[PDB]
Amino acid sequence: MKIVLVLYDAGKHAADEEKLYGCTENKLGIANWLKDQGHELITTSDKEGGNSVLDQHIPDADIIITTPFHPAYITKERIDKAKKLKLVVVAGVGSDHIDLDYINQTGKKISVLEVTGSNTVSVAEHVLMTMLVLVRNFVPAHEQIINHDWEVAAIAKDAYDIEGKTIATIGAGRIGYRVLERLVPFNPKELLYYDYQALPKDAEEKVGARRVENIEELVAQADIVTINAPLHAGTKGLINKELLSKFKKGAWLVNTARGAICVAEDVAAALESGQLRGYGGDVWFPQPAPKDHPWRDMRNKYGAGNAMTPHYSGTTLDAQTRYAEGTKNILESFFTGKFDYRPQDIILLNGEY
Amino acid sequence: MKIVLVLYDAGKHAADEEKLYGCTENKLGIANWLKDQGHELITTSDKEGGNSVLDQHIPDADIIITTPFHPAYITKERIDKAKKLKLVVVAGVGSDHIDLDYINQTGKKISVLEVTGSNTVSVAEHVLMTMLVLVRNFVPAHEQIINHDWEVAAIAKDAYDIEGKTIATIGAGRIGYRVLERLVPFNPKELLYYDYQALPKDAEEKVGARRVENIEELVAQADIVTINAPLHAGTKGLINKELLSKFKKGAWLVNTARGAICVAEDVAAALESGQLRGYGGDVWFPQPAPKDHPWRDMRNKYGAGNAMTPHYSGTTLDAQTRYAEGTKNILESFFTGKFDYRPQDIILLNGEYITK
Repeated sequence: MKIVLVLYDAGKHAADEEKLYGCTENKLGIANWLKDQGHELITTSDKEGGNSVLDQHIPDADIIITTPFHPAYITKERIDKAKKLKLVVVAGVGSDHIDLDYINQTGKKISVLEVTGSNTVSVAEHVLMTMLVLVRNFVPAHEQIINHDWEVAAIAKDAYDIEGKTIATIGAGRIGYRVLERLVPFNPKELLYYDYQALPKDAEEKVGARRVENIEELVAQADIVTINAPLHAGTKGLINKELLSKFKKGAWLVNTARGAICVAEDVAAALESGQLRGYGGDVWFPQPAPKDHPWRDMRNKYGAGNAMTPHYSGTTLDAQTRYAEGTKNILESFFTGKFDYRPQDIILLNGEY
Repeated sequence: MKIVLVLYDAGKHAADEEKLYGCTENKLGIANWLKDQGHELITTSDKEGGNSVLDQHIPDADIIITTPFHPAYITKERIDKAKKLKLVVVAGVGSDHIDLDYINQTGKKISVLEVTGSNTVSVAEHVLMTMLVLVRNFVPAHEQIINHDWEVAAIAKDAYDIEGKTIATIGAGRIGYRVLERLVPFNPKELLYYDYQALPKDAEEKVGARRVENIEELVAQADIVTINAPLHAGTKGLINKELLSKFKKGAWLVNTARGAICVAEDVAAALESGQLRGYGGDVWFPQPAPKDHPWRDMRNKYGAGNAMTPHYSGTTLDAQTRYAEGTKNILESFFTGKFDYRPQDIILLNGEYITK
């Protein structure tokens, strides 16, 4: 079978770290395994254009492997041209780039899977890191040192402990609940959450969480807010100027879920005005972020409150090892005809939800 | 009575934040309370040189309040001249700037007290923050965004999860244990600790910690090491070239305790060579760190691995409130003649150590 793998070019960075499996140079560490079992592997980062390397190999590709950090868009047209396509695998988590709705409509027996759970701890750690970074004002503190300054008062005037703070998550799924778990020993005033379904009682009481029915009541009482929800009609443009006006004045906001859940200019304006003390996370919209994206230069009145990073929280070397092992297991379940997939990895089973 | 309060000058920052109590401008929030009680408060940042305002008022100061973040050095020489000195307060935690040995060995009737416990959470959080920042390679990632760049592989190639890492603390005192407590839900491979005395079994089990008998074996198996111990003859220069040669290659090191525990040049060499992936923390030697201190410019082979900040972890606004309240309570105990100090706050009571 022909398998087409789409990843970014790490370039020199691939030679620096052999564990950087999620690039074209290292091919998820499975090129030998596929060759061993008689399959042909097409690896490429060229995913745009009509003469992209991807598009030339779509017509007879049995399997297509993708990644959210260099997403090959499985479009309506490409689905039409993929005459031998049987399986689309996400070497990671996230299927925004796959036209799942169209695949289902065609009736084609195309399975789509992702390595569910491989990213959650990595993103959850990133939220708490970013919470602590903002609350404790780490970013301007490190800037003083590397700039050869020493002025404690300029850093302490807007630095707090995370203890005694009320923290709320919008969404309490795999990532959000793992964020709550890690926050318990920091002794927050309270942990709050809003979600379209209740946490199990035992899970709720393990972290001492209280559920808030609506999002104004949630944010209005929250010192820290973190976004851990899927992107859909309810959450698209959720964090806009109107909703931000009900945040506690000087709140800290963190979003590692999806940039589009916020309205970029509204968030930036809120930080500049003081409605937010700081904003952080690693997701953007558009993504990758243009050089002019307002979240790059936005700052609070003190020249701080920005803890943004590129979208990399879910591609740490430990996540990538899970991505590569998970993709191999999914491929193995397919090659052997057992189709013994993990139930949580299935997005579509032979075209069906 | 005359109280001499020594804090740093915050300048404009004091105007920006009234809750910045630990500076000369806001006087720990107790200026009016002391005035209402009939006491004379001398507040100054000038603490160096015989001509200093501090030295001018030492001879008839009844109480001296100090802070570790702008330490007035209560030396033997100054104690001899403090003819009326009855009480030395630390608006915070840390008493290395006070010559306790001279007070206790002469028998001078001077009490020294600190606001015990008020810094522990703040420092413990800052260790975890630094651990996460170094392990996940945050600094160069954020640097990319503010420099209008986007190259994920340049960051991912040295970014890890703190999950599944072995974390060792040198010292399991108040801060060391609170670091371990905050690490439990991050699912480390194991929490290890070294100390001159063992934790209680219940404390060990609560955080799943294992004691390693000697430093060399502790650091050899640790992905992450954090220093949470006092500076004494057993820890001065502990993190030096040899001990670093026995760290797990590519280890991350955090030190929020005392700069002098490390040999600064040795740590930077270990970071440049790759013995250490990163180094972070907020304590320096000398302190304040001069502009050419090696820890300011040092980096790993990727231009990253530096999570250094100025010494501020224990002076957040929440801690500063605990310091100010704690100082007021100590003074109230002194003014009323009750001397009902919190037992944990006593370093010396009338020049004598007391049972802990």
